[PDB]
Amino acid sequence: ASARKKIRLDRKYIVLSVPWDPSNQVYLSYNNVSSLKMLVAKDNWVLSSEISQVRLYTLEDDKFLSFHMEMVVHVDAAQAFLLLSDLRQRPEWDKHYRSVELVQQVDEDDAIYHVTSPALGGHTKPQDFVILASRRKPCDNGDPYVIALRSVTLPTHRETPEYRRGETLCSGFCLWREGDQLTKVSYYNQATPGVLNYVTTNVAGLSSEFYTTFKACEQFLLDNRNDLAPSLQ
Amino acid sequence: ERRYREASARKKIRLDRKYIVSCKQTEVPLSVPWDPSNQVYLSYNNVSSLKMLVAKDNWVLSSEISQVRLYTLEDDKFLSFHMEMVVHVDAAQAFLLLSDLRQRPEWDKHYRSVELVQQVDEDDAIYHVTSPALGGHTKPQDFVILASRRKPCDNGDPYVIALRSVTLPTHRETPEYRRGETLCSGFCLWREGDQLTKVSYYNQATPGVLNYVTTNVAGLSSEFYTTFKACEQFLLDNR
Ligand SMILES: [Cl-]
Repeated sequence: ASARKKIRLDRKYIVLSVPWDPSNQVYLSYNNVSSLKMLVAKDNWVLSSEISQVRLYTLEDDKFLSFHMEMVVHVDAAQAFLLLSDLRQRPEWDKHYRSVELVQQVDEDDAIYHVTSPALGGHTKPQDFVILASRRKPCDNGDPYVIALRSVTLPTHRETPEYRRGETLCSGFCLWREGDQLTKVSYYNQATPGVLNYVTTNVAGLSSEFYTTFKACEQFLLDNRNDLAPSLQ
Repeated sequence: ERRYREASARKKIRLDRKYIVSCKQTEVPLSVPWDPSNQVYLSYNNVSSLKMLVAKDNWVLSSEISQVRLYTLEDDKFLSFHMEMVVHVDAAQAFLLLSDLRQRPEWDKHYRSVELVQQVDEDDAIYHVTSPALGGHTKPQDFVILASRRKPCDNGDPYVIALRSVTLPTHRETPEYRRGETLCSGFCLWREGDQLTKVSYYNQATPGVLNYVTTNVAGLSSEFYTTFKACEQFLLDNR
């Protein structure tokens, strides 16, 4: 199944950014967040695998092989929200984040980041991304905390030969409070063309780097479970 | 139209911040226990509450498209809204069609399914409704709703179809669905002539769907209008 499933997915899915403008920062931010929420609610998510109560789902759209991972972590959702919404700290737990640079603090809950990523799948250059991150605290009615990521273009931050400029359409974290010191943590990625080989390898079960990274995510949250620094920034 | 989109986006942020602390069951009777000994008053109160909501003086007209109107009331504990249009159907027939909650899934995508739980009397019934997951959720919602319908007492008065959440020992919350509550919703229908009816839908407080309400009210989405349009086409198809 594995090798064959991988090759089928590759054959199916082989071969996204929006211009940023200060005059539409509020709308772009809404759309960033709203897109992630809508992705969560799509009706055709299918469980691909489970390993140690951690679940990997896919959505095989006509355009995209979307995936998401879910786990339950013994950390407070508000704390998980501050820890995960600071993308500067993501290189610490996520190997796929080689570096992170804050381009533009847009407001309290929105920022543009320059992200670089190690090359994977034969490339002799790393990838880079210019990403709008938009975070929202929910109403206390059971809605999730949301940290939404989508690629944006800026006249000053176009691609240079140092990196393959990639794009991500709709990615990020949702966190649902499940109890005192219990959070359901999910990471979603709708479409990131430049890493499809890597996705299909993971989704088919030839690799478990997604599981490994999500384990390091949990450990990062637990290790920083009770840090005050996030809430005082 | 960038400017107008930016305004909408700002309005949603304002509203969301304003109601970020949801109204609780201790503060307002989002649901009430179903008590068959009190069935008469429970239905009376359901109708009277919707009549009072209608008569509130602080409704503000927030938008209009094709002479369909969306009003809002930014109350202190919750954000109430109501939609209003006039349809080329007899009020008496609209009354039968809109009181039949089991038919509501045919025109309202928010009603995924409806089960009649108890017919209390000719004009009052309790239903179990399921609703599709909105953005940010993976489980559908369910509700247990008392629907009480009344004809107009005098001329000028509306037909009233009042909905309010109730609880029952046979339909307690289950892990399969996120249980929602509605405080006071439903339809008022006024005769505007021969086969003209003013059709209004009201929703005082459904705290579980706040984000969806703010998106629509802010004008970033038009799903309220799309559903109300389908409502119209349902009524026209069923004359
Ligand atoms: Cl959910």
